[PDB]
Amino acid sequence: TTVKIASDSSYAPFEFQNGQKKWVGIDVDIMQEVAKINDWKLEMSYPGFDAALQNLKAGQVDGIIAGMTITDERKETFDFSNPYYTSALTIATTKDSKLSDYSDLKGKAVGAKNGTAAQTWLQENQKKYGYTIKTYSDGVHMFAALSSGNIAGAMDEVPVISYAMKQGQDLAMNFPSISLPGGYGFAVMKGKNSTLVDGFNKALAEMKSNGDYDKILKKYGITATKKATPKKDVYTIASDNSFAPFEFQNDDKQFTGIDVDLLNAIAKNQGFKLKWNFIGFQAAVDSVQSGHADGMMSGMSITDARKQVFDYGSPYYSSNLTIATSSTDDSIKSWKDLKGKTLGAKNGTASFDYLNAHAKEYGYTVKTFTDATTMYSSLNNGSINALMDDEPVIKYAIKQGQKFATPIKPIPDGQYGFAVKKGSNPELIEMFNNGLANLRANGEYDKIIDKYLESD
Repeated sequence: TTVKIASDSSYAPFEFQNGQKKWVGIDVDIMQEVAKINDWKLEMSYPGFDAALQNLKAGQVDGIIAGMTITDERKETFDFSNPYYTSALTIATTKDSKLSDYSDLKGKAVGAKNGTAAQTWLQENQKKYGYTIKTYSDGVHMFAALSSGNIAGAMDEVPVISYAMKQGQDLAMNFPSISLPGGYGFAVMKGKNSTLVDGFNKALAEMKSNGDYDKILKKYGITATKKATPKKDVYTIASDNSFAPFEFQNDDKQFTGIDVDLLNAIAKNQGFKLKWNFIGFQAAVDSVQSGHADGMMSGMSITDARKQVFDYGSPYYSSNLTIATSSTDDSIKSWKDLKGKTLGAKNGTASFDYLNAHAKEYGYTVKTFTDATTMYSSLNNGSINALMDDEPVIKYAIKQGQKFATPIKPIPDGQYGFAVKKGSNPELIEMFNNGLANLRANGEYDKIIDKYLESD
């Protein structure tokens, strides 16, 4: 009635021998607590990963925990637990390196261990960035090459590097990381030993819930962050082709905006990779709905009707309607100051509808515009006294230099949200909510917003 689990023979920080020749690590500690939480007698063995798979298949072993990536190919043969760890790739450098971006590697030599994801990734992105790829047989040889200056960076797993820095090696992680899809899991033979998987999953949740998980990671130099687990290599994001300031093209004709900058920033923080398609709001809707785009970021209002077919992340922008006046007009300082004035609004908008519904109230006149430019030209030349529009459009127009002012407190009009097709791509909603939370705390969020809407 022993639970026999096999693992790799040397893989720090997941399983390895310390100064006592004692077996220790993240996998080791996690498996041992799971056993205790389940009142299991644990019998670990360390033959090595390939041998572990062979022993599992022969039934000589009950299960495996050895930094095993969960993959659909492997689900043909194994059953996995939930991911217990989500690793990532990045570039390690000596502490005194000034390189911080993958562009910096142009002309440089980069190392990776032979036969690894790090190797593959380097190849897939070599044409882009223009580096040389040196490959190595093990980490010892790779890092000796980093230390001696013969490569300028070395690509490996964040956990492996984080641990080496904890030990006291001359190493740094200045680059972004790339999450590895799938995550690591505990595995049993397919259709067998289900109660082990369920016992692993239930225990794992407790350890996440009671802080014992984070303490184990802290032990090996890893500061547990909220990170979703990617399932694909890259996710496609559709969006509108021109809705400044959220998605639009600047004069170099490259796309930019709050939506672009924020979502890219969210993904960088989570280690996901995104591909944008600025096809148009309705085109984005249909593409997500038809299963040809993974999600959309396109200044989209969150509504109950859309909730019938989309899933939304946490709200990321409070969409407001506000009045624009001439920045030299001292006569409009409140709604009550609008009596005798004519105000412009675009046809068929909420601005339009709101102005109409209060026009009799406050004694102003509403001029309908069909072209946004002719509206703003009319405020500029004084043919109208004021306009109403979405708050961020007016602020961006002001930051771009239009001589406008907003004297009156705005009108709330819903919230923008990131969307996926309902029930699709749940890890993408996760990565949006996690990343958004983090960028709100360090201030990247406000920094992106002020980039487009803060003036003087």
